[PDB]
Amino acid sequence: RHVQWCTISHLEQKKCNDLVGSCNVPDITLACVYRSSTENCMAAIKDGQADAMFLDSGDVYKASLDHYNLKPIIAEPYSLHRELTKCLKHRQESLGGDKMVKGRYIPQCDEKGNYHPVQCHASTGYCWCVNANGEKIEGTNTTPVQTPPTCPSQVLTKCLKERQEALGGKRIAIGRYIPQCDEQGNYRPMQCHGSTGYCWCVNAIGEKIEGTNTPPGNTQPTCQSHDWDTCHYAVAVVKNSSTFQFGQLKGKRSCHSGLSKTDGWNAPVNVFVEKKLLPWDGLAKGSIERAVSKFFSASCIPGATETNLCKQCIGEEEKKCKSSHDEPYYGDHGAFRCLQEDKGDVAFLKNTALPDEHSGVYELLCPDNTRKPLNKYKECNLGKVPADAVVTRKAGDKTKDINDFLLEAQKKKCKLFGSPHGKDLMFDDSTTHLAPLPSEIDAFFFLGVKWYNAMKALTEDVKLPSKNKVRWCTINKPEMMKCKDWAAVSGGAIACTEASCPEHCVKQILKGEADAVTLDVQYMYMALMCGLLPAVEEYPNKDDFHPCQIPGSTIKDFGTKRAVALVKKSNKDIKWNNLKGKKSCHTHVGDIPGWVIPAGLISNQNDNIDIESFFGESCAPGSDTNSKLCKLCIGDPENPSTRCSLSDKEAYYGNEGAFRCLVEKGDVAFVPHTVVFANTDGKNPAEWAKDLKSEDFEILCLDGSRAPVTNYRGCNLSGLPPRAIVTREESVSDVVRILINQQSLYGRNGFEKDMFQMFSSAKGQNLLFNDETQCLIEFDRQPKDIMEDYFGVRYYTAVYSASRSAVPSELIPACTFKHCSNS
Ligand SMILES: NC1=N[C@H]2[C@H](CO)N=C(N)N3CCC(O)(O)[C@]23N1
Repeated sequence: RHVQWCTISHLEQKKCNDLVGSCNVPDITLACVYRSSTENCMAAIKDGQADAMFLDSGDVYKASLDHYNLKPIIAEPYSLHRELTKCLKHRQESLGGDKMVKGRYIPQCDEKGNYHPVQCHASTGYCWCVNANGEKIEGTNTTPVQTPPTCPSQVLTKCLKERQEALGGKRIAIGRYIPQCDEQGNYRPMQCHGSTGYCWCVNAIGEKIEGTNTPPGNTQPTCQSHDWDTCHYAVAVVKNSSTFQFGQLKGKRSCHSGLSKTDGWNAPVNVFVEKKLLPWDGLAKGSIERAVSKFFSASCIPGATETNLCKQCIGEEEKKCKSSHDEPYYGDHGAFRCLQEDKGDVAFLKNTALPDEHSGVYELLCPDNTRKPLNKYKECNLGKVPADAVVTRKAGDKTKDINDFLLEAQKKKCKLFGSPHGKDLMFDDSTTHLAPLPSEIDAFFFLGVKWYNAMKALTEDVKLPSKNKVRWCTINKPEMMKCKDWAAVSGGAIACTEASCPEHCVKQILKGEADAVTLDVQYMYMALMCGLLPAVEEYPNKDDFHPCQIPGSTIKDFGTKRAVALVKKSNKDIKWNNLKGKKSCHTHVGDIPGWVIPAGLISNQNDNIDIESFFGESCAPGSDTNSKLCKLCIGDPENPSTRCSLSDKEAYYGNEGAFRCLVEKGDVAFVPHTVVFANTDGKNPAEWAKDLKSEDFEILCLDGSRAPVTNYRGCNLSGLPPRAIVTREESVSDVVRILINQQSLYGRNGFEKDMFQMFSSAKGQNLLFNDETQCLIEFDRQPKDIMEDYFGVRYYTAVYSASRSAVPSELIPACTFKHCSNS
């Protein structure tokens, strides 16, 4: 296994070469490939000449475009603010679940708010070991007949971990820095070197605050406590011997980290434009680089083409003004050197490149036309900037080898983040740890929509789609065709986009390529986790059309299905809490009322034991024919095996089929509440349902009681939420207004229903909306968690344990990735 790293300079190649010799990672060999600039390395990775490089966030955006097709895979984790510990959040969510779902696991947290390594389930007496995230160590379950297990102690905090490393077996590491930790195990704001007498400030995760390093005998700056804001900040640094303010930058000499860098270009230019220091607003006034060329008299901006923007660079011959360390003024520490050597009056870089020392001739140039000390960058900056990242090809053929090497190299403490040859070679010198990013992350989700759009805005005039048009996302060709017919009559209110599946529609809406889509319940958790909201919902009640005639009216019964546990009146011995070992009948594996809801409740109350193992002998079409979930399944009256199959071949398949399994050979069936009324009172002419009576059956309540099949509203496993039309938060009002108007024309009572019908089509079934939809009802947003608000507390608890930590789609870790954005 090999990893070929692309270096952009002679100095970087020299550092990478040193790591080839010094860093011994078994199974994986590192190699270094020289190219002359950042862009030439990006092309080399696209072409397979190399596999990976570290990129500024600005270049991460540029590399994501079709010219290069690279994606970020590894980056240093950062924090926006202090958050609740995971255990305490889990405790709060589980305590906020539906109290009628009895016997649920409530985590046990310690005096620091973390998980006790031993976790136990009160109602079952089962205990197990967990990791720091409270996730069960599989295979450590112990039954109540045994003593609770012996579980390893929790992993130490970063400060205590590095304290024990610094000591390293010895009881005192003499002459070396030993971190000082508080009582929660986080870094004390003030840190001091036990031998040199120097002191400085750190944030809560131990990152040094620039401009606070203080030699002994001097007054140290005040160190802020509980600092969990670890995003990097773009800053403008100047010497205290000058006197101009930010608003007087016109005509000055400037040093920038680079033309493509976010801290050296995007952040200052963004502020120049918003403060109208630059006579520029759109691509009609030329390029941004030309406008900046008119603003400054002479600058060093590596990568620039304009002559005066390269005048101050000091690279030799072809190396001058190159995006490469061979240009001595390239990068954050090159821009600072350019100011230090008086080739510029101001340098544009980020806080992590500022001097550590408090005393000196440098200060910060704030955009509010004041100047402030180095350590006040959080209140004197040009914005938070995104993290930087290791990138590779979008195909990800080398992602695992790159991740494995860097993980092993960091474990062995290889010299990744420093070098005698120079600063910020291969990686930023400020970097302390590099971690894998979510597997589905791309530049959009890594940078965030705010910074992604801001970067795009400097390259093209982004025509923002109209708020009076709803771009509908379709998932197949017939839907696209019905949507094109809708657009033809809509007068421009409706347009169409094409995706392959509902999740890609969610992605399109997030990225501003579409505006709305109708989602099955099984996709709503991922949609809500990613930040979309229900705008309107499909109202399915055929008995009451009054909420559809008069909008906004009160709804007596939304009419969605209710999952129930159906048993016979004769079997008086069976209640909810003894279904273990009985004979269950499921419509099919994957059905929400017949499987997902029952399996969720069984898992919540029996330590995630398999619904396979929970019952005795069952019929659940979808399982393996050899399992006990198909023993009850009768294949086909016309024997071919078609047993336990997902077709009408299996006699026990579906709503009516699970009702068959109950009466024939079974004692409990998981079905919607409508199944018993549809197949009793002689409503089914078949011989098995020969005038079977509805009063012959009852439904099981979660409190151990029973009730007649008519009271499904108060004795159910869970009611399903309706299907929802989702959109972005800022677009809910427009989508609601446009859809309600379209419904007044082409709904079931539309004034123009002869021209188009929203809820039917000759092109197929359930296109765009379900064909049985009565109308769309605006979602009445309540002051609660959107998860509980949309799903209902019962469904939320039964299927998701009322938790925001489920991952039913790998898109969720990518779309919930936190960003370094500004207001
Ligand atoms: N806000 C809000 N309105 C309701 C309508 C259905 O009636 N839509 C939903 N999905 N819900 C689920 C729970 C609920 O309370 O019934 C509701 N929440």
